[PDB]
Amino acid sequence: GWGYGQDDGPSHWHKLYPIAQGDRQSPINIISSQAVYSPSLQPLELSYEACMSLSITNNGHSVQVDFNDSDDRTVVTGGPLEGPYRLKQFHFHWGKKHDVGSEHTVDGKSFPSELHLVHWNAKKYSTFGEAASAPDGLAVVGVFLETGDEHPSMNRLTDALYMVRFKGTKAQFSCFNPKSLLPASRHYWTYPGSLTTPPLSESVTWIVLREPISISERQMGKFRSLLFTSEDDERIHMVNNFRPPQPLKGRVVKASFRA
Ligand SMILES: NS(=O)(=O)c1ccc(OP(=O)(O)c2ccccc2)cc1
Ligand SMILES: [Zn+2]
Repeated sequence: GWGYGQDDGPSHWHKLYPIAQGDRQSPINIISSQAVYSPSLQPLELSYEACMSLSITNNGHSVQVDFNDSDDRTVVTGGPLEGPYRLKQFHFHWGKKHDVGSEHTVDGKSFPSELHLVHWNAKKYSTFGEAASAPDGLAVVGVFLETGDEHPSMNRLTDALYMVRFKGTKAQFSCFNPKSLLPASRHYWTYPGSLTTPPLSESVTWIVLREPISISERQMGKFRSLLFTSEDDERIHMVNNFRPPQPLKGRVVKASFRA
């Protein structure tokens, strides 16, 4: 019952999921001058192995790469987190045109796309779904994408999109190391927030990396060639699959660096 169309888009989600109007909703506009430098935070480490990826799937709302999460070999730790969170999946949000598509914004600025690497507290909860209901359940690392030079590692993923263009299709996607989609800086902003798609549960520690990665226009275009629709429907391109900034409601944004 939800999507990114004119009738079922983010402005209407609250009609189905009242938490849409809650006190810790994501994404947000990060006002860099208002972020609080927090030097006691631990260094953020993304400890990712090369061959933990399973498949790539067009689920109707994004393209998502799922991971074997049955041990603690692909984890985020440090920064604001009290212990390791295992990577379950990553996916993207992007725009129709070149200058929108990210969910978080910085000082009002959007990026063409935003990557989400989605991690759960498996040491505490027995399932991703269970963790996704609890305030300390999830840790999502957000990476902005800008267009510029072609990203070599990205080719593997953008070349894979043809076969998952229609909603509900998937392909095997082995030995894709998500470390290859990270910037050379580990500086970040962190705040307590929510899933940015229903059920919009306020269960996420957001870690938005300060530095964007760059992919080419051709690469960005491959994402725009995905469809929201299945093989036998009128084609509707999967674009503008992002939720806009939500009210801060007096939450504190911390930063690992001085702006
Ligand atoms: N876009 S975001 O904030 O990174 C996000 C949103 C929803 C998520 O959960 P989800 O994959 O929709 C799910 C929920 C409950 C049970 C199974 C799966 C994960 C990340
Ligand atoms: Zn997301």
